[PDB]
Amino acid sequence: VIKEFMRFKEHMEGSVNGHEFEIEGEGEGRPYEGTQTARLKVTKGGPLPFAWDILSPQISKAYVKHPADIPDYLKLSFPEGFKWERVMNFEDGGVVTVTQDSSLQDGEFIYKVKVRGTNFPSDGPVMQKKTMGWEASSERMYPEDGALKGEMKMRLRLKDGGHYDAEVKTTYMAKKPVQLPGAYKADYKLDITSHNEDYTIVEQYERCEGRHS
Ligand SMILES: [Cl-]
Repeated sequence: VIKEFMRFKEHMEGSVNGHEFEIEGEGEGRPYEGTQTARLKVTKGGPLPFAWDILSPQISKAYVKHPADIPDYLKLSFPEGFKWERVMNFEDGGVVTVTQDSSLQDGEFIYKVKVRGTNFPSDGPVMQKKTMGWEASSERMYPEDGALKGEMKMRLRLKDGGHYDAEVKTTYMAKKPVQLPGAYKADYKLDITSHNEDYTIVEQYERCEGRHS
């Protein structure tokens, strides 16, 4: 059911520091090569009053290149699919938590996402929009408690020139008990490839590849 080319559709709804929004997206990629692009639009509550960059990693692990000998748990979860839940703790006390459902219908991946951001300082780089995308990330993947966990430190580049840091923990759970992998790493790079002024229209590109640790 996972072809060498696959599209996806995404609906995200959320709030950050009280500001409500919805985003719709359509994307496409090559799941066995670890590569994907997407076009996204803010459909309600745009222009966003905070950094797009805190949303970009919430907006697709079906598209991770896996060697032969690492069970690709997330592809094997389809057509039913998988749920994930995440928390990002940012250095200045900001917090993002995400709940997500992924499935496959009519030959395309369907993503349904709920995002809540809170406690970001008003004078911070997130509410002031002073960020400049993510550095490459390596996610520590390991089985625990019948689910696949991931942990990562992410570094958001700052326009003034430093970095702004977040510690991340996610639980990924297939809807049927398909084969969990052993411990490994997933190397990411995510790039914003286009945005309009106010970031109500945004394109992204991501590559991700798994490897033994
Ligand atoms: Cl169908």
